[PDB]
Amino acid sequence: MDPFEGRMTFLQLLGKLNASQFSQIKPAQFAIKHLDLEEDLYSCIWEELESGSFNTRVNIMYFVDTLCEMCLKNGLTGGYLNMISRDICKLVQNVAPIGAAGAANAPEVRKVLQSLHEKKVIDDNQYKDAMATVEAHEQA
Repeated sequence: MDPFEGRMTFLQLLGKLNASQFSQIKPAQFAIKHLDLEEDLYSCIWEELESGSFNTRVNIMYFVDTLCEMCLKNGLTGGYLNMISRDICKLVQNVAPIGAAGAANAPEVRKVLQSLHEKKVIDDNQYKDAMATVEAHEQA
């Protein structure tokens, strides 16, 4: 499968996401099956974040959690895991920005951050930084 078909199919799968973990499984399996396209596919995730509603952004945050869990179940250590770890505070800024959406999404982003932290995708400093971002954006 070439990068273009990979992106096209993955974007369609991302369109299926909802709050349920059940909806996040198939896009996660695809992303992993085509790890060779990780850069393309990771950019698909950010494309959907940038143009998505706050509801869509939150569901992508859940998907990111599901993706990381499945990566770990597959015995992977880098790839998506390193990209998500590096970008964790950016992810928080997108899903829970300054203003009222930060308050509306704070508990849901906290749940994901705790999950990523417990599974050692993010370290203590990152978790502390990301949690402080959520608090700042909940309060203002």
